[PDB]
Amino acid sequence: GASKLRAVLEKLKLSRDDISTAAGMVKGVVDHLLLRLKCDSAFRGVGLLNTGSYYEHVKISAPNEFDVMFKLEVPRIQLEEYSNTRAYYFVKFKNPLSQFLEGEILSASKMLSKFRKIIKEEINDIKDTDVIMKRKRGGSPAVTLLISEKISVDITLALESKSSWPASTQEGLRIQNWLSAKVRKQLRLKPFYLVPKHEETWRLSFSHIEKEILNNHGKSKTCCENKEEKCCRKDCLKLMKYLLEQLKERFKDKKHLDKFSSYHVKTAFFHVCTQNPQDSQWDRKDLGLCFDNCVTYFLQCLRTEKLENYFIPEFNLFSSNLIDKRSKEFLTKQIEYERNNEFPVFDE
Ligand SMILES: CCCc1cc(=O)n2nc(NCc3cc(-c4ccncc4)ccc3Cl)nc2[nH]1
Ligand SMILES: [Zn+2]
Repeated sequence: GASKLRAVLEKLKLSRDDISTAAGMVKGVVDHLLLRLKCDSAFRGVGLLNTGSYYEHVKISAPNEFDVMFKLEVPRIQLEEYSNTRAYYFVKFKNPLSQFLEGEILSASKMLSKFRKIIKEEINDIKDTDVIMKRKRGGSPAVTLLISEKISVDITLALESKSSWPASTQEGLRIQNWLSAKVRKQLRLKPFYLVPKHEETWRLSFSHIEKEILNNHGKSKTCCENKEEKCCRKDCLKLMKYLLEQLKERFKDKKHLDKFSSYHVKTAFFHVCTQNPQDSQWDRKDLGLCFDNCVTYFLQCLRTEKLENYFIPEFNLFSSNLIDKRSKEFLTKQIEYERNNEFPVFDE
């Protein structure tokens, strides 16, 4: 019941000071890397993007894995969609990145190739810390570093565009009944970001918007600022991420749930905030019912084989192109069992 979930949340708090130390280790390495990068002409205007709850730039993703985004101010960007994918684009210009231009197009692989070299150079140069360097399979996390042989950080290069959001997002960010039309208009005036994921295509990124709507998450502007308005939205997201983490830990050898990530969990959770816009639907005292709402919607997404991207609704995260049908059935079976029996996975 709800007291079992509160105990899970209390136990997760116990690792708060360990996560803070690990994040501080990441911050020191990133800040060193930021210094060098600003010496290269192509990356002269690089800075850290405000995406996480540690300082402002280190984003927790899993127990000992962090995410960091370097933003690059790039003006006069023109986008051309790569064939009805809605998510992927070529980058044009109507400048420092001239070396990576092939025709009128900006090569993500050439820009990404130099980025890696500089970081790989500077990782070796100064070692008052044990820092190594991996290449994760997908190029969306551009570089992965391993600090003290425990902490891993994904570093992502992103182009910053101050232009109006692409037309594929016109029907996304469906927050009007929850956070208001005024807030939706404000958010869409902010920049958007382009990260090199696979041709030489770029994918849109809204990491800065996720942080904003997580930390300013109520219908009431004073949600969670006083004892009378304590909701459980953040705790429900934490429990959902931890549920997936704990289930994945049971299949270390086979990696049966390898295709599922906290990105999927977060997407479903923000759809549930859309569906349940009132702060009274997230009363802290209703933790058990609210968590059930989140789990039940996730199950529905698994069974209908459909999880819409929060910003580009025509992009289905759960299409069989991306996640095998049998993988979705397997996770459906695991979660359905956990829900029907009060989440034994959380038992001590
Ligand atoms: C606030 C809700 C969660 C969220 C945060 C965020 O920063 N973003 N950024 C986009 N961009 C659009 C997009 C992203 C991905 C993706 C695939 C894999 N890892 C990352 C992103 C795949 C397809 C598409 Cl269309 N969506 C989101 N959702
Ligand atoms: Zn709140």
